[PDB]
Amino acid sequence: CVIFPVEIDVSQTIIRDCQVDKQTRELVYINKIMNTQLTKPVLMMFNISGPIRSVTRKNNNLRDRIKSKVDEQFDQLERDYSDQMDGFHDSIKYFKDEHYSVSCQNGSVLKSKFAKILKSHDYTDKKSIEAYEKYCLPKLVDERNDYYVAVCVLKPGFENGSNQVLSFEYNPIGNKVIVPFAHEINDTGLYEYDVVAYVDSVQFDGEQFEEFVQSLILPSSFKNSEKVLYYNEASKNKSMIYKALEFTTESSWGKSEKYNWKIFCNGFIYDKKSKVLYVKLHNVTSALNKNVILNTIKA
Amino acid sequence: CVIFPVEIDVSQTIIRDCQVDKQTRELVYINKIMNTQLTKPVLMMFNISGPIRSVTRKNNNLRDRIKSKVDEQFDQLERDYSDQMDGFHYFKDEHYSVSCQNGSVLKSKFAKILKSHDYTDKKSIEAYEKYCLPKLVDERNDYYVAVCVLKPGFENGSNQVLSFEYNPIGNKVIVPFAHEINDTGLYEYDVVAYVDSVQFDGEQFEEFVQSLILPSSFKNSEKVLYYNEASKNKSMIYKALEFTTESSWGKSEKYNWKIFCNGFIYDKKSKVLYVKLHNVTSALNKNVILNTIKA
Repeated sequence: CVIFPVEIDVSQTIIRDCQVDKQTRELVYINKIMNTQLTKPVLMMFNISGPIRSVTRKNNNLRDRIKSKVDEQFDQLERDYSDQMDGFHDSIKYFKDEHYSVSCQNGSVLKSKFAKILKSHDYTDKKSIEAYEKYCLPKLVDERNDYYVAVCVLKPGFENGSNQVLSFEYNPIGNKVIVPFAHEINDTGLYEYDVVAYVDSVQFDGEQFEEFVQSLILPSSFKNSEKVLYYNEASKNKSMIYKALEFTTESSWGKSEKYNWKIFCNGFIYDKKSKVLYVKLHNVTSALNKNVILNTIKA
Repeated sequence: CVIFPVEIDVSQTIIRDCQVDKQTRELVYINKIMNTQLTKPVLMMFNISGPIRSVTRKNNNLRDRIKSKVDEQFDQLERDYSDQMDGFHYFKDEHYSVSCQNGSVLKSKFAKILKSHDYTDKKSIEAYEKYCLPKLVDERNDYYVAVCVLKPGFENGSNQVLSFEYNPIGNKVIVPFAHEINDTGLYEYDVVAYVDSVQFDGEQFEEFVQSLILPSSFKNSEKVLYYNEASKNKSMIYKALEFTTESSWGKSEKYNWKIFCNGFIYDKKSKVLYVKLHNVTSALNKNVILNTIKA
């Protein structure tokens, strides 16, 4: 998530983190990188709540199943009265998934090991090393280094249109899980997000979710009267904290019987019964650049 | 489907049957002839729900778009852990000659049709009337018959294609899966079809899927599971081959595979039927017959 070199353009990040057993959890992390030049590797790093133990291999369809599952929780919040975008389109699966090379650093040793790490990847100039320490290191360590760091390397020859993927099991320190939403720092202070996540065996944190959702800026539909609404709702077994873009259009089938659109819902949907968290931050921007940190279920 | 000489070999059948207007439908039928040593023409025939009105032509490689649409629906049902590289590891499409005949006329003039294409001997003729004709004429309906001729010297690396518009009689659509009869009583299928504007027939699908024998992965843990699930905007009736592999070498990691998904996927919203019967065998040798949507 904290990506280096800092130029690098990414989108469509998909994440899944599930309890494997009482002391193991698995992180599946998928994204799509846009650069073609790149002669050196992409070093993507991010915080996790415990040491990595082994990498896993998932089936070729997991990616779309994660995304489909997240989307079907949010669709339920929307009211999209348009069937235009229609006719699925002739794009075909063709590019094979690329795999990041994974290693792990205890948060406590990263500051003393980072330059060594860049060097093993042929990044030796002062320019690159200072960029990393200025824009990346800070999103990976804080004087209270109790969390770990996943170091993901992407060899440079990868094919543009590929999904870059990785998955591994780790051992959470103290019933914590870190969903790696944070990005490397940038000069403007505004960050763009485009990610969905599925995380199970987790406790609800209404306040952390409110803070994240209130900070979100949604995409505009460019209609005259659009308004952004903020929701902090609870149904039978779900808690929903999100924003939605809403507006009105006159009835084509009735007279003054208007249509109340409710689209681009982004936020957090928590299933109180399954203990599952669904997150969607699709094309939204925010000044908050942080991970979501939760407590796992205890027994 | 109903191919003569009864001894020819075919694979990769791609079917697309769509409503063109209120009274008209178009059938696109693609396959591949394997035999390379042919002198006397391939005669493929099958029932359609009404008379053909125009034989048509499509852009080259329409074949790939139809197959990708059906593949996309079934691929979603799978859990494959394979390492398949990036796509590729020539030939324009060849074309069948198409004409039409009703039940009645074929039953008595089939002999003639045969001779007309070099099939003069009593051997060929009795074989057609024994293996082919019974899959084409039924005394309980009228049904017309598409007559497709593939001329010798065609390319095998090419696809053999045909397409035409026809006027369905009685609001019906016949999806041409049935093959010529053979003595083993088992039928191998290798076809995908996209059929729009049709009503769901849950029972006809269940029966056809239950009869399927799936290909194997030669695994000790493989089993065939039957699925009849919904999305209540999507209905999936199919069989899948499931198995587990593991290699406690690295770490005790287990992969749960679910592949070779074959059957019927009906989109209850768009009224579209996706059918996949790829390398499956069955005792049933029958077309699928449905009702067109009446808007």
